Amino acid sequence: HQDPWKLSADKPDSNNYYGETVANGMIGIISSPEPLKVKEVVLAGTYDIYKRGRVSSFIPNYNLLNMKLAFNGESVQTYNINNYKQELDMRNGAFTGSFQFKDLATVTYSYYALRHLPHCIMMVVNINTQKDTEINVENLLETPSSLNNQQNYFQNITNTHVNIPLLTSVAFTPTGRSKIAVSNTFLFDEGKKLQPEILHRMNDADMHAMSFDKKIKAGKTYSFALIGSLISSDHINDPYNEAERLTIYAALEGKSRLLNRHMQEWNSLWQSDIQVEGDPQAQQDIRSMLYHLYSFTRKSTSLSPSPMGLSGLGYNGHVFWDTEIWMFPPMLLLHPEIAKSMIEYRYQRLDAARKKAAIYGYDGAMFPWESADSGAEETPVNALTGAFEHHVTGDVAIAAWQYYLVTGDKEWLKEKGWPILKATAEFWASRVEKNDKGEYEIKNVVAADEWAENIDNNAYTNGTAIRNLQYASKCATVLGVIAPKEWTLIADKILISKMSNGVTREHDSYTDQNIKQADANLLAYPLKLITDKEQIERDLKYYQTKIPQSDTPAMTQAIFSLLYSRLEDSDQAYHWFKDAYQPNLNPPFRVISECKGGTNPYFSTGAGGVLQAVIMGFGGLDIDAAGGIKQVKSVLPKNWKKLTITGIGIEKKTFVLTH
Amino acid sequence: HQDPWKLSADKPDSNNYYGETVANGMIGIISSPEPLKVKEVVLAGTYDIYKRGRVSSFIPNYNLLNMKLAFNGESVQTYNINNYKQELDMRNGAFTGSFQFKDLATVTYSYYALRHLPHCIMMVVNINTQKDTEINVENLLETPSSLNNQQNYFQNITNTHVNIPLLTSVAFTPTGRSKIAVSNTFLFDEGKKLQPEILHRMNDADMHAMSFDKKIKAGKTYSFALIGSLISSDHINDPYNEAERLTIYAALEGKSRLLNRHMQEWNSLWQSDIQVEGDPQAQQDIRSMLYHLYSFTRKSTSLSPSPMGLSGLGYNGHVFWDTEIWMFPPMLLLHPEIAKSMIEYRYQRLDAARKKAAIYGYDGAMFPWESADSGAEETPVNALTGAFEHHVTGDVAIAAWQYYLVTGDKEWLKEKGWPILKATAEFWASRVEKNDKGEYEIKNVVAADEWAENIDNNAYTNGTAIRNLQYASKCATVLGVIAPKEWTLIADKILISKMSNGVTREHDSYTDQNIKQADANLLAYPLKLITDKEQIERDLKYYQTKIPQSDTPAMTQAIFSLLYSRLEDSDQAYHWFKDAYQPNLNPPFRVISECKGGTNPYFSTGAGGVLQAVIMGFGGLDIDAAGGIKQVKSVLPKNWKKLTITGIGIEKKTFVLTH
Repeated sequence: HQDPWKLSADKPDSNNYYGETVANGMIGIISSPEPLKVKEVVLAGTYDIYKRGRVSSFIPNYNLLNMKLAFNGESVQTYNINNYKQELDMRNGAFTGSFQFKDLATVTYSYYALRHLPHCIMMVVNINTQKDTEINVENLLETPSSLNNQQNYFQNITNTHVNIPLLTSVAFTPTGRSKIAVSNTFLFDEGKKLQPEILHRMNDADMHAMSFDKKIKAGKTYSFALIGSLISSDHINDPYNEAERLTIYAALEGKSRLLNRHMQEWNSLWQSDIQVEGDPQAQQDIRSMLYHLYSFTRKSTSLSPSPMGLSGLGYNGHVFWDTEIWMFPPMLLLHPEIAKSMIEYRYQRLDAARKKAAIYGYDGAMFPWESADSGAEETPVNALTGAFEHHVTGDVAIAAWQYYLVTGDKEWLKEKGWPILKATAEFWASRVEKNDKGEYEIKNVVAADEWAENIDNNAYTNGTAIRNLQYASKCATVLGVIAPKEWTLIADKILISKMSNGVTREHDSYTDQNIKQADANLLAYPLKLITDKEQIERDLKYYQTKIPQSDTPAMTQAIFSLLYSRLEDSDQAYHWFKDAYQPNLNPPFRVISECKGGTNPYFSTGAGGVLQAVIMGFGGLDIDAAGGIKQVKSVLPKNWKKLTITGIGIEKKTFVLTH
Repeated sequence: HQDPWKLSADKPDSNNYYGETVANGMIGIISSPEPLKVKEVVLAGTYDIYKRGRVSSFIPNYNLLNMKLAFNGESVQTYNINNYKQELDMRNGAFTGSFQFKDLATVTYSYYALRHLPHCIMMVVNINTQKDTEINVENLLETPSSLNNQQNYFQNITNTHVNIPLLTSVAFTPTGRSKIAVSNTFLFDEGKKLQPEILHRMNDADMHAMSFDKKIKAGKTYSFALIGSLISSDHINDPYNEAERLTIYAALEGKSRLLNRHMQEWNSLWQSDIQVEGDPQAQQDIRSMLYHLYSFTRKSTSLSPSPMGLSGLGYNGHVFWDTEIWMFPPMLLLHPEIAKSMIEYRYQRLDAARKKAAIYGYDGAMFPWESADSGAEETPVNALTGAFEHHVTGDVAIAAWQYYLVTGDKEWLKEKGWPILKATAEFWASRVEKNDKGEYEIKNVVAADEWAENIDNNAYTNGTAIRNLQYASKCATVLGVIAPKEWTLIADKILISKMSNGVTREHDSYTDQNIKQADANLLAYPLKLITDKEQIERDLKYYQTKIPQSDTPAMTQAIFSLLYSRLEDSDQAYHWFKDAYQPNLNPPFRVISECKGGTNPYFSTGAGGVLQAVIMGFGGLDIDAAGGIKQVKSVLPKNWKKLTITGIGIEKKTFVLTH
């Protein structure tokens, strides 16, 4: 079960099963323990009011791959199959199930979120017979109860060469905000004259189905494919016609052409990779982390991942600083074009951040704690983070400047980076208060440690305000524009204090409290405002004791690891690397939950952090304040013989580390 | 667990649990294995397009009793309770849960579908603490995904004496057909000044809640009640205001007065009872059958039960001949006012039956195979029963005549029985075809044996046509109106055919096919067209093995039992009695599924059939063709020492049978 490219489960246990995701950055499909079913389908970019938090949310969508298979009229179930196995191939995001049905046939099915076609899915089914049998195949389009006002259609698209039967549904999100269309077809090898007749049934208010029978002689393989397109009014003006057009297109491209295009794009993604020798479990876990970030993002878009990517409705699908600080850095080093999409999401929401600033009495752009379609604040009103956790504005500024450092794209800096950096600097210039000693305070925030609410001079917050002001000033210099001199003046005098034990104080009310996650430690990495190794160690040793086992998210231990890696202490670095995710795992695919012993995977924020512990920590790779990637002192775990990191920076550099 | 009045379950197992129902004929509440939760709530008479069959359905409603209990901020869970038990008290339809929270406190909760207030529910909670403690109590109103366009309200109704806090939701069924309102309040003993402050939270799109804290002192019991009213636009023009009005009303009646009224109505129902000496399991099973029929019906209404009563969405809540032939006869003998409500359902739908007859090219009234709000046909179009299973019209006529035979109410016969009998007889007079030999045929039906589709001269159907025509003619005589003489001429010549072995032929294409359920055997009972004991026996011998073990509903073996009791064969009668329901049971409360090994309780139709086997079979009770209840020869099971049946007929007679 420790293949470096495949996650495997034998006889799925529905009582203890956390499904795995295949995704192309637009559609996520989460596995069911039941054969030929999917648990959940999520479409990126589609939000409406729905359940949790009374704010916009991802919407459970059509389980468009749901299939029923019968042999000689006998329905295939978990209870009458044997040797049932599930496997995720991380090389191409293929989810495959395989089983034996009695004395009749072996069934293999593989499904894909097609990497090149953001709105298209494909499942390929192979039936290998040991006896003469007849299969009945049904594909069901059940309207989930999240949607309303559904319509169920079926038609034949024909010419002299083809009969493409389309099973289509159209429905609406709860408030009618978004119209969803789904269109499915079956692909056969045998041709129009010999292919099975497709029947259509509409027996339920919320379900219709297309079906066929096929006689298969003993000793033969019969193959068919299901193609489906899933799109909304958030993506295209006319989703109904566009879904049918896309499925017709995909059918006439065919299975072979679609899988070739899919493989080419996944091959490109894996040109940036992490190879560990001497630790097969680490090798597989790190692949799973890269796989999830690659699956949950998409180059050449304005999409940004939620903390759970496309693994479900975690945090309503909203975008947090979890992108800028946690998932963005590893993607910027491995595939800058993914980082570009993540910052594009924020650039296209600059107007909404300017609006939020105005409503709360500030200047410039105030990015929301939680973001969705418009870029307006989406934090549930019962959570104080929405009105009061303000470091997110600096987090967006930091990512924008890092994007420029790593790419050196000055045209991007002029058109997108500077608009972000200038407006966010203007926010911080209006957000600080000067005190009687000429220092600048930031008062009444929620800290990065979110347990500390409506407090003053949060360390991490003050750090991001400093970097935002400094990077806006450096940006102005790169573009030959005059920055307000107040930005540098404010940045130099923003308060960061030590307690009487020589430890950086989290906020003005802090002494010895338990903390939710890393805050003061983030001034060392990623902000690098603290470079003194003795102050890093003091802050490490103190705060690493303050994180409780329970209800603490995976936004902490990965940083402890990276910093101990920077201080060249293997045992500590490796201890914190494991603690960062191993206690958060769910069976049978080792998906990551938000918290230790949690049951809400997949927390791609957590994977982002650990990838930084590996690349910036063990690999010693670092964004150089002067541009591009450099390498500082690092160590490897005792048990790792070699760490290889490929496709780094715009030079696509390979880094090899050994003891 | 064989108390003759109580069904009990220790430590509910959620992996193998079928909830029990409390109901008042208007609201049904189905139990959850989880403490202080309910699984499903169903409101009678509310139908809309929803899921199965693309036709009207009962709708899952607000789980209005859902509660969260915490001790000093620690929420009650599986892992922190012990001695957790559930009990259904069949004497008063009280569902009780009880558990110990750690070693700190004992909690009991009993809930009720108030028997006198059709739209009102109450849960009473008692907490006894061994140490000083603080409880937090939350009542949640979660809008189920079956409903839409919800609104979540909270207000205080006050005067100098009271503060009644109302938690209200209003929402719509899927097509907007019906507006639902629910309104809940807490009742306290301690009075306005000392009662806990009620907080309201609206944190989700589909859920709001009211909550309080209360300090309880060591060795003290703290009691509180939750009252809820649930009503729709199908029941009242303004359900929003009526729900709040009802809850205010119930709050100012108070727990005592409400439970006293509830008890009085339940005591009256149990004045008709069946007592078995020598077989505690039979005694409990038979009490459960009476309990479910009493819970799923209501005197002084026009309500009729679905095959699953108010236990859930079984058969979309539709009314079938399952009422007239299966649930109606035992209720007519025990509580004629329940039978009166069942036939009133049909009387008020006679217009809709005249419309169906006209649409299908017939005279008079053609009752639908499946009925709901309007009385129009509601059968899913994919089931040929809707268009072709015509015996339901005769079944309605038979119940209407039986109502008059048992009550002797000639004013009812004039106003309601005759309109039904005349219109249904006009239907059959138009439905038959005279052949060459002067016989009358009924061609192209679905049989009572529903596996036989589009066949001619079905035994049961033809028998119901004969009885309908005879009973309509008899009714005309009683009331002094002139009946068409064609009705008797047709009745005497409708074909009922024998095979070469002298066995009644199920239909013109019938030889030895397996059959879904009793059909030819129904000519012996209930129709009594076959009275010759040798004919009854040869029909039993031929058909009794024609019903497969699998996928055959509980509409057969109870009739076999009854006929063997009439033949004075105790071993066969008791064999078929047990076979009728014991192989259909679900744990932990021995609820009844439709089929053997089935998982869709509670099939009230099956209970109605078995009650006929007990009352008409073992008790020998019979509707005399001349009027009233008579007693014919019967046998008891070997192991039954005494059978006592109380409250029979309008004279409320007690029958005692011994060996």
